[PDB]
Amino acid sequence: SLNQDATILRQAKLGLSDPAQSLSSWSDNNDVTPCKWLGVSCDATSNVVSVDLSSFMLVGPFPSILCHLPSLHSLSLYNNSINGSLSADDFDTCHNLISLDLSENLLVGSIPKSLPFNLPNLKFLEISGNNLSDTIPSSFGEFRKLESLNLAGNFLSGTIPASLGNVTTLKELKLAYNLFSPSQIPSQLGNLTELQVLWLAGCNLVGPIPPSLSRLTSLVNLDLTFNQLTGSIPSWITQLKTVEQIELFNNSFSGELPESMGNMTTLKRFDASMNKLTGKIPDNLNLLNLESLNLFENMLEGPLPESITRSKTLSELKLFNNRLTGVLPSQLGANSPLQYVDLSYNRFSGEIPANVCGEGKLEYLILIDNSFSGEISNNLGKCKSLTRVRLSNNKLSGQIPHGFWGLPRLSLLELSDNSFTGSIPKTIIGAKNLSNLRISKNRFSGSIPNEIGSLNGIIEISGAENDFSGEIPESLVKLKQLSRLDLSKNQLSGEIPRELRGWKNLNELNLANNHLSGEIPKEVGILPVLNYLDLSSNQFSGEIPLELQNLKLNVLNLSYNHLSGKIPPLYANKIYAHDFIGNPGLCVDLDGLCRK
Ligand SMILES: *[C@@H]1O[C@H](CO)[C@@H](O[C@@H]2O[C@H](CO)[C@@H](O)[C@H](O)[C@H]2NC(C)=O)[C@H](O)[C@H]1NC(C)=O
Ligand SMILES: *[C@@H]1O[C@H](CO)[C@@H](O[C@@H]2O[C@H](CO)[C@@H](O)[C@H](O)[C@H]2NC(C)=O)[C@H](O)[C@H]1NC(C)=O
Ligand SMILES: *[C@@H]1O[C@H](CO)[C@@H](O[C@@H]2O[C@H](CO)[C@@H](O)[C@H](O)[C@H]2NC(C)=O)[C@H](O)[C@H]1NC(C)=O
Ligand SMILES: *[C@@H]1O[C@H](CO)[C@@H](O)[C@H](O)[C@H]1NC(C)=O
Ligand SMILES: *[C@@H]1O[C@H](CO)[C@@H](O)[C@H](O)[C@H]1NC(C)=O
Ligand SMILES: *[C@@H]1O[C@H](CO)[C@@H](O)[C@H](O)[C@H]1NC(C)=O
Ligand SMILES: [Mg+2]
Repeated sequence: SLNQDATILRQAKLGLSDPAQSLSSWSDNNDVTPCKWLGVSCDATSNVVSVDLSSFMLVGPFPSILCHLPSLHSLSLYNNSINGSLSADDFDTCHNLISLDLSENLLVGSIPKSLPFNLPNLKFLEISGNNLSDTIPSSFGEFRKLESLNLAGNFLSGTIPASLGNVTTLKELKLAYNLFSPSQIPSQLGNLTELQVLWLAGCNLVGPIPPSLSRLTSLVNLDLTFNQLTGSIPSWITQLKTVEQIELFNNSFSGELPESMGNMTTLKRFDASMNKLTGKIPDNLNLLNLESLNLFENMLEGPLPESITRSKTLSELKLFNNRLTGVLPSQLGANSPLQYVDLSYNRFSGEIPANVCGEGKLEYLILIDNSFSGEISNNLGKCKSLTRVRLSNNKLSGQIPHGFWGLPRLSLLELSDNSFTGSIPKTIIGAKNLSNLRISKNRFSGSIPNEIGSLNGIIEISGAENDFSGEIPESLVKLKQLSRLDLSKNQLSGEIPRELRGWKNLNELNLANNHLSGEIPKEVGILPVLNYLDLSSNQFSGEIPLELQNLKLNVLNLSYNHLSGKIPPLYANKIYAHDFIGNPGLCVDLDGLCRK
């Protein structure tokens, strides 16, 4: 009993390599009964009933010998390196198993056609995340007790077999992420009336969801993402009394959201993004359990209904790239833990809801390419959770809230192409995580504050087309990660600093159309990744440094300055000419004579 089982366990272990020594309890000082060995569970008569070797890093062929344990009912080899292929014989003796978990291993080759006959008592079968190939055997329809089947993430091909509809005990059917031929969802899956989980994402499915699936009245999670299903989202999903998740992202669904979607009180997550839906968001929403609503990249029209505010656990709202209109519900966010809000590329208007970050969890506020107007609320100035703000291409105006500039987790601050006014405050010093500052095409004024040069991670400062004045702060020149500096079309004055070697990552320097003066520093030419240099329309004077000829410039523009001497010889050709026009004192040396 303990004798027999210890020996069979040890036999099984001998056919495996165990480089992490996960099974050291099995062969160390024989004495401890096997019942207390790692991964081993016994019944009251001390017979092994369950072997669970999950995540033990074991290598080698399937350990068929474990099946010789007379009371073994559960075997898990989840997340190891069991390798080679499965044979008919591997499972000859495994007929007492109820639970078999071979997920996340290295198995290759076909599923044996004999598997159901050798494992007739199985309730749970998982072989997800391997490299299995060939078709799912039609023999699978012979299982009399199977409750859950997971073959997701293999290379299974052919088409999903119709005989699976015979397995009427199934509650979970997971086939996602295989290499099936393009085909419809088999009609016969409608016969699996107990199903709670149907996961056929990335299955090369075409055609409509079959009308027979309306018989799946117990569905909790329907996930058909990543296919080319067509026609309408059927209205019977709305009558599911226990539905929690509907995932239909990246299909070819057309028509409209069923009107009665509003009464799906149990729904937690709804995604129908990346389809061809038209019509409006259903109104009279009573989505009391909703956590996530994604409907981006469709052709939805009309407003976000006020009733979305009844969803007091809503955290994710992604509606971008539709034709949505009107003002947002003024209370949006006041009573929801909003974390990710992306309403970009629509036609929304009116003010940004003032309590969008009311519960202090908002991380992404993405509103690009709408017609939002008025001011950013001072409330937003205190939203310390914000990491990514994109408010560009709206009709916003006024001063930015003071603390907005120094929020401690803010990474991307994009405000471009609005009508914002004011100076950038010195409290920007607080924005320790700032990577990208994108503020071009506004009416900001004053001097660029010195403290921007303390923000060591900054990779982009983009501030073109404003009213900035004063000097370029010496501090910018020691931002070691700065990639893009664009301050074109302002009223900046003074000089460029001489010592620029701190700009080891600068790719673009654009300072065109300001009132800058002095000489172009020699060290511009020693910058190792500069490919864009625009200093046009300023008052730079003196000679063009010969070191510029080290650079490979996509853009070089020195036009409309007060430069003197000769053009560097590398640029003497007539094709480069427009790069230097409008410098009265400058000439080009060609054929033994200097020419304007
Ligand atoms: C698969 O198994 C390995 C252990 O063999 C797991 O890797 C360990 O996971 C924890 C993280 O929770 C780390 O502290 C260990 O350092 C990891 N070890 C190694 C070798 O990487 C891995 O988490 C398991 N995978 C799953 C999905 O559970
Ligand atoms: C299972 O298939 C995968 C995915 O094709 C193989 O994983 C690697 O695939 C990448 C590129 O697709 C290659 O650079 C490697 O050669 C593959 N990994 C290796 C050789 O370890 C994977 O090899 C397959 N596994 C088995 C056991 O055949
Ligand atoms: C170099 O920069 C100057 C501006 O400093 C460019 O000239 C402007 O070009 C636009 C056309 O897109 C006109 O609207 C402006 O009126 C021009 N400014 C002046 C002062 O004439 C010029 O095109 C750039 N040259 C190259 C080769 O890129
Ligand atoms: C199983 O993996 C080991 C070690 O990585 C290898 O030496 C052995 O030949 C593998 N077996 C098969 C059939 O690939
Ligand atoms: C199994 O399913 C096939 C295909 O739907 C069907 O024709 C066959 O009669 C079914 N057999 C059993 C035993 O249910
Ligand atoms: C959309 O799904 C298809 C499979 O139908 C996939 O090949 C494609 O890359 C996916 N695209 C996106 C953006 O998810
Ligand atoms: Mg910008």
